[PDB]
Parts: sequence; structure tokens; C-alpha cells
Amino acid sequence: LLQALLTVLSQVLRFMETEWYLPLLVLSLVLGWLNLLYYTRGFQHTGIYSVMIQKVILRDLLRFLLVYLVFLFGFAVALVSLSREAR
Amino acid sequence: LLQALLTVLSQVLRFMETEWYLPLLVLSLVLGWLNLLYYTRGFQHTGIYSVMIQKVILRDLLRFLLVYLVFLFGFAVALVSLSREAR
Ligand SMILES: NCCOB(c1ccccc1)c1ccccc1
Ligand SMILES: NCCOB(c1ccccc1)c1ccccc1
Repeated sequence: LLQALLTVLSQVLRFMETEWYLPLLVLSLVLGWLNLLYYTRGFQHTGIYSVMIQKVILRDLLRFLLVYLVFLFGFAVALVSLSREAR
Repeated sequence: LLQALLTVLSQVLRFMETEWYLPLLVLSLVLGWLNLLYYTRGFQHTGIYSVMIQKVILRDLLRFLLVYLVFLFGFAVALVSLSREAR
């Protein structure tokens, strides 16, 4: 659905000649290629292999990102404030 | 306690206009953000996940650091003495 919405939006933006049509077109291209895993389930070779990604792999990747991004922000604000003074 | 002590010290230093108040203020900001894990225990979602850090994760990270830092010093002194002579 997202790939379809962005593609429709990108083509709508291209009609209005706004420069932001290209980023949406490129994001649609990235999402569309990633959507090709949906058709791996049609073959026993690729279907069984791609089972153990959504169950465990994809879930725990989100867990690290949320915790890490919070303290990435905490250190980023710390470094900028401390580095504002020159020698 | 450390975050409170450094924050009090940093504000005390700021009254005396010493430049070292900023590093203590920034260290307090880093520690204060890290103290936010204490409130993860209030939710079942985050409480159970954050259990397996203090028991095993944090302890063994200290083990590597103490052993590695000793021989980091040993190689550092070795490299400087050996690199003192130019070609
Ligand atoms: N040369 C075709 C190999 O096919 B795959 C495959 C073949 C037999 C059994 C299981 C998998 C495959 C390749 C990449 C990713 C996932 C599966
Ligand atoms: N979108 C909320 C996800 O919540 B977390 C979560 C949800 C259900 C079960 C276990 C944990 C979570 C996220 C990051 C780190 C730790 C836990």
C-alpha cells in the first residue's frame, strides 16, 4: 500500500512540477524492490528460507534502534554543547 | 546519586565562574539520560527486556576492559619508545 501511495503521490507531484517528486519516486523504487520478498513464498527453495526473518529477525532489530536512538540523541546534544568552546 | 552530585558541583562551579563547570554539566546530562532505564521496570514490555543486562551483560564488559587496558598500556609504551628514532 505504501509503495502505491508514494508512487501516486510522486506522479501527482510531477504534474505540479515540484522538485520533491523525485525523492518520492526514488523511495517508491526502494520500497518496490523490497516488496519482492512477498513472492519468495511461492517456491519451496526460497519460501522456507525466508520464514525466519519476520518472526524473530525483524522484531528485535526494532528493539535496538529505539533504545540506541534515544541515547544517540543524548550524546549528540552533549558533544555539541561541550565542543562549542575552542582552545 | 552521582548525577545529583555532579549537577550540584557543576552549578557550584558556575557560581565561581570556573570554565570546568561545563564538563561537569555535560557529564551530568549524559548520566541523567542513562538513568532513564530505571523507569523501564514499570512496564511489562520494557521491564522484562531490560532484565538481561545487569546480570550478565554489564559484568563481563568490565572483565574485558580491565585486561585489555593493561596491555593497551604495555603496547603504547612499546610503540612510543620504538618510534622515537627516525629513518
Ligand atoms: N541457486 C538457487 C538457490 O536457491 B536457494 C535454495 C535452494 C535450495 C534450498 C534452499 C534454498 C536460495 C538462494 C538464496 C536465498 C534463499 C534461497
Ligand atoms: N513499540 C513499542 C515496543 O516496545 B517494546 C516491547 C514490546 C513488546 C514486548 C517486549 C518489548 C520494546 C522496545 C524497545 C526496547 C525494549 C522493549
